Amino acid sequence: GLFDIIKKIAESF
Repeated sequence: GLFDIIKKIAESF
């Protein structure tokens, strides 16, 4: 429940 956010950060840019 963390890296997912990092993956979203990736979808953000």
